[PDB]
This record gives sequence, C-alpha cells and structure tokens, in this order.
Amino acid sequence: RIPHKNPHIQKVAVLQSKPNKEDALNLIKEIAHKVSYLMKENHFKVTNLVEFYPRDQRLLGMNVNHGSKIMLRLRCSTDEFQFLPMECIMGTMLHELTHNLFGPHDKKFYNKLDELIGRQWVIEQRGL
Ligand SMILES: [Zn+2]
Repeated sequence: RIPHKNPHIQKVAVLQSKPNKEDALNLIKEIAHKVSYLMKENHFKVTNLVEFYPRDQRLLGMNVNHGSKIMLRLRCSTDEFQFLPMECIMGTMLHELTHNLFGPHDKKFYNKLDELIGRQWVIEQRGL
C-alpha cells in the first residue's frame, strides 16, 4: 500500500538512480504518514521532504528555509543498498522538524526536540 498522505507535507521525492528506489519511496512516505499527527499538533508545514545521500558521511538530514525543504538520508553511508533503521530516520526527521522553529543547537532546540521525540512515541503507540 501507499501510505496515507500527510496534509502538511506537499511533496516527497527519493533518489531515482539508487537501488530499490521503490522501497525508498515507500519508506519516506511512511515517515511522512507517521509524523502527520505531530505536525498537525505543532502547526508544522513542509513543502518538500526528499532523500539525499551526501559524500559527507556524518550528514543525516538538513532543513532548508525552515521547512521549505527537509532532506533525509535513508541509506547507510557505507552501503547504498542498505536502508537505515526506521527509528534512526524518524529521529532525524524530528531533529529537522525542530529546525522549522529553532536554528542553533541550543537549549530551545534540544528542549523542543526532546518534547517531539517523547510525543511521537505516544502518538505511534496509540496509532493516532
Ligand atoms: Zn540540527
């Protein structure tokens, strides 16, 4: 199945030249679906949610212009064929959503990210 669309993300895309891109697309759409309730609660909007795979291996995600574009690494940085665990990707997704509000990695940022991580778990547990 195609995951239910998230009203708060306008478009998702994945890297078309990578192996198992069909899998990758299902994965980023499942991420989008799973965070839909949290985004509604926090009035978060994202225009583009897309996959990237930077040479810089420490790079896992990025937020361009407070949600205009969020980029997520979906694949292991030492093996293109292997996808990162859903838990890891969701963690990065919540990190980048926090940057819709807060730029620097200061107390405001970490406090908010901690609230989002906590709340997202409860949302999933209850299937909201
Ligand atoms: Zn950050």
